[PDB]
Amino acid sequence: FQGHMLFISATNTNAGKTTCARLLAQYCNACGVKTILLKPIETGVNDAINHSSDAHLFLQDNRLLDRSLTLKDISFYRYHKVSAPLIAQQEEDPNAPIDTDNLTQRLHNFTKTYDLVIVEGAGGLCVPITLEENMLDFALKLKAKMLLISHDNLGLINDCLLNDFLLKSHQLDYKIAINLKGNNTAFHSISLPYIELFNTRSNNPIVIFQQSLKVLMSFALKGS
Amino acid sequence: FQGHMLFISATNTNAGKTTCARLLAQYCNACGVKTILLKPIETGVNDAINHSSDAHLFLQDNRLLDRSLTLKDISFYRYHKVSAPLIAQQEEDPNAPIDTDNLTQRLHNFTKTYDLVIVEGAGGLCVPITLEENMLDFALKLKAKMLLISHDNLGLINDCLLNDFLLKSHQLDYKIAINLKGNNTAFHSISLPYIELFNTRSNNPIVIFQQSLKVLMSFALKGS
Ligand SMILES: Nc1nc2c(ncn2[C@@H]2O[C@H](COP(=O)(O)OP(=O)(O)O)[C@@H](O)[C@H]2O)c(=O)[nH]1
Ligand SMILES: Nc1nc2c(ncn2[C@@H]2O[C@H](COP(=O)(O)OP(=O)(O)O)[C@@H](O)[C@H]2O)c(=O)[nH]1
Ligand SMILES: NCCCCCCCC(=O)O
Ligand SMILES: NCCCCCCCC(=O)O
Ligand SMILES: [Mg+2]
Ligand SMILES: [Mg+2]
Ligand SMILES: [Mg+2]
Ligand SMILES: [Mg+2]
Repeated sequence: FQGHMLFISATNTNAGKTTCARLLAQYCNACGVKTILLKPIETGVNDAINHSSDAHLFLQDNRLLDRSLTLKDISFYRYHKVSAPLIAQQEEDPNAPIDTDNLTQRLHNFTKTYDLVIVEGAGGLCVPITLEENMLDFALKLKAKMLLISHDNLGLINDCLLNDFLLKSHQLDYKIAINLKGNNTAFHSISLPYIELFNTRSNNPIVIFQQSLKVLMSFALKGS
Repeated sequence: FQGHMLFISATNTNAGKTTCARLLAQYCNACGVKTILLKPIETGVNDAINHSSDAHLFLQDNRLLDRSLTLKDISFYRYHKVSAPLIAQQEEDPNAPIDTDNLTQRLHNFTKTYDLVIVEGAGGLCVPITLEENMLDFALKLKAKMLLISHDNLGLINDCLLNDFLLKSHQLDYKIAINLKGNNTAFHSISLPYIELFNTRSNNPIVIFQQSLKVLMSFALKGS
């Protein structure tokens, strides 16, 4: 096949998509699985003044494989407003609705030259891109596998299970992984006992990202 | 009919269930709609030392209608652990799984003496109570209407829409209402433009709690 494609979404913004994407791509690359990081849509950015956006961090990592990459090669719709993409686009660029057909082509083009194409979304699954499409719709159009990153705090059970319900209702392969931050041991006392129970009772277990680099690489590359 | 029953859930813990429940019950009572507040299950509490739990706040309000009420009349499963109820119960009271049949009877008994029985859950909809039942399952067994309180911050679109998807997939009447806190005007700039669009395109609109006391009272009391 051409390269595999893995969409990275989350319970919400700030959960750890970028952090986990970079860790996974680094592991894959170290294993000989040539992996690019893409951030097709990004809000809340000012590229004239700030070079620490998700796309900029991705670009730094990506240039270890291709010096010629520039920001515009890996991120295509970028907005100042710290909001959902649909709103940002309507306010800042009212004449150019985000074109997910175009994005699909651009993202798939990287499957020629990479073993794995990692595509970070923005926010969570139900975040609107156009009037008709959210992040999950975009992932579905891409025919990507899904990795959904959860936060590690009180409330994660609800947030993971809401996403499980939405994902299991659609036609895609997915994993939910908790981004367990350093210094958090309340997680193991408070939330892990339920994850444990859930996993004994579910065909598709919720995993801890930091325990799961190998498993998630296997997941991303499996099958067609 | 006997009194109506309104379950109050949320996007997650700390969104504003208790705050909004109390405001709604106060408005209803002021309108002549005799309304009780119940918190059947509560975690993270130590009643020997602290009298500011949700049930305690409810009790204060409720005693304006019935001096004889005590905490045990309005809250039935109470745990120290700051966790989902299932986990708290398994750790603190392993021989007594939460009995939702019992709770259903106790809550419905109040429909004899009140026009409206408000039942606050714990956390969000997918929070586990028993191995087989979550908060939404409990609301379904109760045959209550649902009011789902959202937070007012960046990310609310995703959280509201995840809940919309789950709720619209089940057989109950529901409203989603944003708890818009004082001093937040970023909401109107950042999130409201999407709520506006969503409402033009949906049969069941997302409302702002503080704008909606009358509407939500009408909702709670409508029909059988
Ligand atoms: N202290 C700490 N911060 C983290 C960790 N993982 C992510 N973060 C921080 O959390 C914030 C959000 O992470 P990010 O990966 O950008 O999340 P995204 O918005 O979902 O892509 C950033 O400031 C990260 O540096 C961690 O393990 N420890
Ligand atoms: N400053 C401020 N705090 C609020 C408001 N609404 C709720 N809170 C606080 O948010 C916290 C969580 O609210 P609560 O109603 O208990 O949420 P629940 O856990 O969903 O029942 C409490 O400390 C409240 O006092 C508000 O409008 N302004
Ligand atoms: N204030 C006590 C709140 C208990 C919240 C339980 C949240 C469980 C989860 O969804 O992870
Ligand atoms: N860091 C830019 C993050 C943009 C997050 C958009 C969240 C929209 C919502 O679900 O309310
Ligand atoms: Mg971010
Ligand atoms: Mg990110
Ligand atoms: Mg609370
Ligand atoms: Mg509460």
